[PDB]
Amino acid sequence: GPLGSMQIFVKTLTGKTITIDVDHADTVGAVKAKIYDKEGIPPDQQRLIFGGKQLEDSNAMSDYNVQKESTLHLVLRLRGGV
Repeated sequence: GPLGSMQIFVKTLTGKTITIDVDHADTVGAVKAKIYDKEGIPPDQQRLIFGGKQLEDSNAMSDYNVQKESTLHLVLRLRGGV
């Protein structure tokens, strides 16, 4: 039958590769929260960057650029915290 599932790769400012399963019916905001719990970083303090440009809250699934395994750059400005 039908199906829909695709994981993404996020790279933290500390050079950490993380994998998370997501669906095209999801959004950046939701993904950010998932990663936050994955390790324990502030989603409101972290941001996504692709090729140099930042990714909005809907710039991911709806954008039609989410695949089973995509490489994205994640930069967080924690400077010391959880």
